[PDB]
Amino acid sequence: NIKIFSGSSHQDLSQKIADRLGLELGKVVTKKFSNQETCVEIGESVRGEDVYIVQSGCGEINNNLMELLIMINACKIASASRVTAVIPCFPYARQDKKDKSRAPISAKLVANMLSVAGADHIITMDLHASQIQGFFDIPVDNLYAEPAVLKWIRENISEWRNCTIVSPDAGGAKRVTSIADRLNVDFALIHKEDRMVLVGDVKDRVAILVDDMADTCGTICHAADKLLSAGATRVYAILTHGIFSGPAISRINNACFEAVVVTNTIPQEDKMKHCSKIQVIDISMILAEAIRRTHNGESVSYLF
Amino acid sequence: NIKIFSGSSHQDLSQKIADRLGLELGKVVTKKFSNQETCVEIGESVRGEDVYIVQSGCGEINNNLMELLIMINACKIASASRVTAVIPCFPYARQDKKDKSRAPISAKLVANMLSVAGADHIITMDLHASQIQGFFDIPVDNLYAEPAVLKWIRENISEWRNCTIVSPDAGGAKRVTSIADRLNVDFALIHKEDRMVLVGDVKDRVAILVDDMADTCGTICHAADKLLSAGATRVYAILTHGIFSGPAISRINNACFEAVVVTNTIPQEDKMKHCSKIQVIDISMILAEAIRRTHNGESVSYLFSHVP
Amino acid sequence: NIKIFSGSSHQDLSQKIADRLGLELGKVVTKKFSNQETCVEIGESVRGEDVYIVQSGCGEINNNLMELLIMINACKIASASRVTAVIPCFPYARQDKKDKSRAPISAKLVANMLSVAGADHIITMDLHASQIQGFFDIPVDNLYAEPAVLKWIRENISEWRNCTIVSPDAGGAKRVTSIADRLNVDFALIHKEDRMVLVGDVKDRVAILVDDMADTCGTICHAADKLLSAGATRVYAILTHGIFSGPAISRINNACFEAVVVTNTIPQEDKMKHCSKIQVIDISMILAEAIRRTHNGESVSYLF
Amino acid sequence: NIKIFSGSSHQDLSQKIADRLGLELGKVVTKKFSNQETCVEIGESVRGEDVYIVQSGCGEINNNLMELLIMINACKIASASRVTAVIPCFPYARQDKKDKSRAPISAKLVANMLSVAGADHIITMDLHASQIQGFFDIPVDNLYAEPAVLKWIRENISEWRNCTIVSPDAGGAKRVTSIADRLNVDFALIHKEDRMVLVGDVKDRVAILVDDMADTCGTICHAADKLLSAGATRVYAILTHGIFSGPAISRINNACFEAVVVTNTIPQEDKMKHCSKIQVIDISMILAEAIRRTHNGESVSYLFSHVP
Amino acid sequence: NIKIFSGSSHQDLSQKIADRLGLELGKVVTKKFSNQETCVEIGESVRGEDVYIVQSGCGEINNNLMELLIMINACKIASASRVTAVIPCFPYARQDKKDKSRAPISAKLVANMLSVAGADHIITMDLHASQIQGFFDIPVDNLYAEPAVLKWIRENISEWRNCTIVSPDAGGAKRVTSIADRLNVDFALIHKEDRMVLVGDVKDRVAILVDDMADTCGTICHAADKLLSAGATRVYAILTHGIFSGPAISRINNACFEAVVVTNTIPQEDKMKHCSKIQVIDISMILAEAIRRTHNGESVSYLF
Amino acid sequence: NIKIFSGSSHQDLSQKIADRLGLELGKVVTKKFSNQETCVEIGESVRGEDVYIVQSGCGEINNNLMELLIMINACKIASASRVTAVIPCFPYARQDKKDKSRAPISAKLVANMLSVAGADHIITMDLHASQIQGFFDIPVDNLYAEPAVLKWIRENISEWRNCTIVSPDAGGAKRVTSIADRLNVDFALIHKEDRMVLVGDVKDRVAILVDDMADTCGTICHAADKLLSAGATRVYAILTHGIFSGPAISRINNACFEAVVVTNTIPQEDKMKHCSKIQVIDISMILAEAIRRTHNGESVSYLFSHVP
Repeated sequence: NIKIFSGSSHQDLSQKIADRLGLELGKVVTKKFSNQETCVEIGESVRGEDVYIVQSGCGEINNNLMELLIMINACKIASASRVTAVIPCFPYARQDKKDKSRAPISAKLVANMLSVAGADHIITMDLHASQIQGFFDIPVDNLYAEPAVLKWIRENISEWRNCTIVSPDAGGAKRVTSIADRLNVDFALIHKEDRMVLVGDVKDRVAILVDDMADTCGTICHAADKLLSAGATRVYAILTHGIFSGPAISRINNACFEAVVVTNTIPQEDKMKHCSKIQVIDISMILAEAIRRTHNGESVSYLF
Repeated sequence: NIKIFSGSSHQDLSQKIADRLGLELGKVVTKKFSNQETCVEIGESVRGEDVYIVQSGCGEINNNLMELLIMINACKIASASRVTAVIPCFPYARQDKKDKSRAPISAKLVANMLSVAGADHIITMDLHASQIQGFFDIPVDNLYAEPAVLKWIRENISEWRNCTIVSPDAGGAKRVTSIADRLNVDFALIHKEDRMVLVGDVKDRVAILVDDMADTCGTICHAADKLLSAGATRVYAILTHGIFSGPAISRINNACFEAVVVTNTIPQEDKMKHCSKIQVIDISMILAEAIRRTHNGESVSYLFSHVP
Repeated sequence: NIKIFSGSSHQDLSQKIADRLGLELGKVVTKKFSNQETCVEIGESVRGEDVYIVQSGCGEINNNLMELLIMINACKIASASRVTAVIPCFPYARQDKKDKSRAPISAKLVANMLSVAGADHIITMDLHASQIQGFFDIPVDNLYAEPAVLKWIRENISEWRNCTIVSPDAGGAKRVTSIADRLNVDFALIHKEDRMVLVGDVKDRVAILVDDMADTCGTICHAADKLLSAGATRVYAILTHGIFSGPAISRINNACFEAVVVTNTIPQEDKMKHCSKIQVIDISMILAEAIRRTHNGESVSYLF
Repeated sequence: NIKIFSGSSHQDLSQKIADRLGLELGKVVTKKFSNQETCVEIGESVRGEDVYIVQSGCGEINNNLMELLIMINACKIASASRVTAVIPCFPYARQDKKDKSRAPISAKLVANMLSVAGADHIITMDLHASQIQGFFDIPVDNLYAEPAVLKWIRENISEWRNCTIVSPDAGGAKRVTSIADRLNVDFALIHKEDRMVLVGDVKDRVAILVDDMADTCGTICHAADKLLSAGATRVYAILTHGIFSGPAISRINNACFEAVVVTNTIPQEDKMKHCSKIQVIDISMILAEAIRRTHNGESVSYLFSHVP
Repeated sequence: NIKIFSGSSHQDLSQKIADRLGLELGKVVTKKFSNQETCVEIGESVRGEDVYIVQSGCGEINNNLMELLIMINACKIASASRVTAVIPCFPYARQDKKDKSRAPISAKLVANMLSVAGADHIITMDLHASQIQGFFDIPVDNLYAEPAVLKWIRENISEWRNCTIVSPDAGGAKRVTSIADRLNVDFALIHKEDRMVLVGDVKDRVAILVDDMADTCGTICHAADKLLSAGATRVYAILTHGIFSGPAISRINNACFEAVVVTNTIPQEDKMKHCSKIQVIDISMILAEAIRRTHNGESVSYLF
Repeated sequence: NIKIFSGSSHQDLSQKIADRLGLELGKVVTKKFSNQETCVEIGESVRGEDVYIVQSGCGEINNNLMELLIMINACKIASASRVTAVIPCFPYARQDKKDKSRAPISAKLVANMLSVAGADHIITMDLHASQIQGFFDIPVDNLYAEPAVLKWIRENISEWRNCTIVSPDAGGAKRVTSIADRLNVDFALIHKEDRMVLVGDVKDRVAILVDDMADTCGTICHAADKLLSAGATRVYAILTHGIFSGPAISRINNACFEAVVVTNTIPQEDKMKHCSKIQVIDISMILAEAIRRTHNGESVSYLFSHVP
């Protein structure tokens, strides 16, 4: 009744999930034609099944999105009973408002595409902005890495009881004050005027940079400089979505991060070989549980 | 081709906008029946017209909201060419996410209601969260009070070049840094844990609390005290939307504000009689200009940084 | 699997319904903020449940409608399996046509709002016009109070065998001729030219004014005058929806109604203290049965 | 910009409307294939045009209906600027509620079909139930035959000032009281239980049976007898839509009507050859005027009480 | 749980289907009023049932389509759990593109009508063009008569091992080369320049004209002439949809067809009396199986 | 009122079309962020404008497709009056049926995506299957390369009056018979079973392979050999869409074609440097004319048989 399928190539997360549920991943013939078109073939009947498609990480977002959309649609027209898109890192999430510009709200576009492709339900982790749930008319379960991160901080930072949770930018304020509050420690915020300004106290205390995602890590790496200058004992960076593209990985080594922690919502095994300070929090149990619970009509909020 | 209607009763804003466009407000037969049901009847043909309906202010939200939806509906089935909802302060805007709860995203519900009623276009001012534009599939013009605010600051606060812009909560960080950067001054931030923590320097500077909206004012009042305790010379509060429900006017009369500045997106006239700290920025010209441009197909973005 | 929730404050009907089904009403934190906005919080998981929201009667129709809409939506995005709005008295039902005016069809608006809020199913009683079922694309079960009213007439009017069922206006013709036919008695109709005209026979016979609803009762009260003048032995008024707002309750005492009968689709307990002639027909069993039967895939038409 | 097309065949009404607008009917290649499928091909560009399609009358409803939907479809995907369905007599209108049965609301189905085919606007005359406007989300203009009827009465019935307007059923009460009030005369009402009961005074007065439509005429014929038995001097029947299917023309030839008056919303020419009681009010001017106004963005409500 | 209903009058197929499933056909009061309007009344509760409406064949396509639409809608508003339209021969299928003209895409119109009427699922046989499945957003199971036709050819044509499958027109190429390939025999194609051109080899070999449907049979009958002229031993015509309207039946006798084979997707019993060469392949088992399998969440592709 | 934008980068076609209309391409800020996400920002107001977005050619389909959808989206919420997607070669067009498999109908998915993004109109050239117009509910103009092809043949092949038009597969039958009939010449057909069978006469005639698109060219290359073996004097291949991915240019350099003719619906400039057999028909005038007509409300059908 429950069927789990994976996006192209990136199967490690999807395999971890299927394992925890006692299932094998569904058969699918996924490829790319010589001329770049996404080719998909669901290799088994999904008629009347509860289907979960777990998003791939070939690091080509548009190919990954089209592949997801094609699979949702194939399952829908093959009379699956229900189709859930499981999308740990939601594409174009950062493009969720116009911001004074004549820009697309791409995240709303993506929501509409998933909807028209035929998704009945979304499962995702740490949406860039919670309002993104408002982009759908179908139910969205938005899981949080927060509890997994708190656990890690307490269990890996000896001075965590007097540390400071720092936001790389102005927008990240709500996220850090939530974490700092849970830990009962100080928070501080960085703003790029360029010159970086710091408000709050970091002097003679462990500083933990917390952000939802880091791409090129330009901001996260400058942030670490400023924090050192301001007398931070040691600096950590915690990101739930480790995109780490471009100069990201080199800047990280070239920076003073005692460590950089991410979840495996994006595949990290390649980069970990090229970056010693990276540690991954496995989130496959959270996702498996959300699927199992979604499937059984059981409470998901429990994982929040 | 252009036609402007007012929701019920608080017709001031509606009248100021119509005046600035050279128009009379359209005729409406708009009562509430014995059982509390909204009555409407568009008293003139709107056939083939570019219709703008301005949300009425009497502060009873569900009535104002239903009245607006009914008028949108009425104009659409009477074959208006286009129907734009002009909603200076967007209802249920503070209900735009789940916040780890089994809650409605009521702002999305409101957007869906406006959509099915038949709105083709929305004009609003300072959405509580910009993502709310993402709640519609029709175009939304979200005007800013910032240019009018920056102007008020520069012309009313002698020490503006040395002031600090302060957010009363963590969620207002981007809004205040944006103002601080434009003015080229400092910003600070208050975070409520039953205590407030302040980060950023305010000592021996004028502090300006800037928020999108103030309701019961519990927060801004405590923020002022906190700011004075941290050494602020004096304290201003500048809100775009002055809801001021319940005990707010009493909290303001007693608070250590030098002044509380709000726009007239929400009617303030009666509130001002009981509260001398309240000053009002008129935003009718910005709304009037957004309507005029929308109707002409002219750039509306000009107003995002420019007071007309 | 079945979950029943009530609208704000008005719980008496909703409680009667939940009792007959052997259920407790679902937990919900409903309130109104200082600034008039409707605040709702579903206080329990409704995931995979068959949910019925029974409409409140705070007598503020717009607050009651918004509260209903918010609750439907909250249940939908919390992955309820099905959401039914149970709405004994359908708001804006009288606004169901333009009637030569440039008016809204508000009842169609309300249907659209409920639909977009995410209702899968409607249960209602005595719609002002049956065409209102046409306003939805989702199924509507429109229950009738007719059988409950016939029972009451036979059991409370000694002369019912030679009485006359009278319609207050021209529009109510179909409703009364149906009742008069079932009873095998005379019907008559009133029209407001103002001066009231009466067609049909009422002389020396019990006259029963039957209407779907009465608000201010101005029409129902003038009607009773005319009927007396025309030689009605005694006059009764039967209304399925007793709104009774404004001068309604006083005009009723000030009128010659042997009695005024209503159902409890709208809360009547307050007004009954202020009006001796009012008697209520409990319709909670009809509604409970419709819910139970809706839930079990059992026939509802049986109650018609 | 204005373009008018006729459904199949009964092109009279369509031609009268086009004539009154100064137009030729648009070219259509419109046959029915060997297997009973409708064929259409719009014989001219409609790109960017204000298109009106007038429903054809041949009385085979499902064919007329499918033909209309296919032409709506054809014009929309050929990029017409707007497509209006002109449907003098609305199909399945008597199927607009469930009536305590497991029945379709076929009129709602028809509305959905017209909508998905791509109609932007509907123009119709005397919907069987006004609520049918509520079946669409697009605007509907529901024109009335009343002004044309009132005029016919005043000019053809000497005793109109002392007549009685009579509804043949309980469902027509509002329609007849409306006419009676305007004329300032009496109204009465027939209710069929296998017997008819009459309420209201008709004695020694001319009785005018007024209904929205007559089909087999079983009812109006029995109503006439009933009215004469109650002392009516003579009896008229005035319908807006003269369906007259099956044995109707035979029931009319034998009935005690002085006259049976219908509009030409349904073609009557062939029926009149076999029935001398039938007179026809031409409604093409009302339709022509509704189209002209719709196209110009001019008030259509004027016609609700005013014969053009 | 499974309920099967039939379109008007034409019950033979629908009865065959209901038999194979061990069911009686559902009660429905279907008729045509004096004034041509389709009258339907579902004569039993379908609440919570899995409903299949099998399309009638009164040979009046518009009446058959409206009747189907009305029945789908009636079941939907009576809270059927699921409604499938079973439509062996899809109306307006030949009107599925503009073809350089200002024509309707009627097949898309029909798809939209069925969808808005409330169909959840379509079952059909040999769509004129497979892209027609693209006209729906709901699942379509498109059954093939191909296997039934191959069986018949092998079992009724002695020379089938060296026969030629011939397409009446250019458009039918894909269909015949598929059949010819499966049989491992020759294919040929006819084109109307009018004068008919033939490409491919038919000399001294049994020629089988294969087409998805034949209406007036003008094309199929001229085709047979040309094939004789080209030295075809004997000519057969195989059509899955035998419409056979107008001069069709007479032209067939007047032609040299050793036989004309059709399926019973359209009622053939009347015409078979007037045409000796007609043989029907019963497809009621294929349809019953597709319904049963659709109902049980079982694989349908198996029948392909 | 008319505004033309180009997708990313392969801006040639876009520029040729804009040139022919007398326009400059609209300003776009269009990059791809570090993580492969498409960036767009319409660099000018499109408010109230008739917007045409021309699909960019860089051949990475999912990126081109997402870029197009994002720009459609951007223009619609910036209140463009209308947004038309100009998609010379329609993506996933070869995925427009199930083919007895559990496959997506990806072309229908693409249509749905274009629709929800907010396209009001599509302009395309030679859809792989005409039924694809049936995948949209908005109007689609599917232009033909045939008139330009017929012209190329008549002016470049001396023996065109005695040539044979050949389909490389069973699915192209209608397309080649259509060309053969117009030219009044023969047609033939290849069907791949691992072998090819040819039906129709090509002996001692020039053979012209005509297809909608060529990708890896495996098929057309084998078809040429087959055609020469059957006695064709020489062999041409004429495609509307020259995808030429993977080993195609190498298959062409080695194949027995006299010439391979393609339109510029797909950019060919770089491909031509490595392949001297390739000639290019410019279709920018046809696209330019379809846009101009669409904007003016003028007949577009003229181009279906007439090279502008």
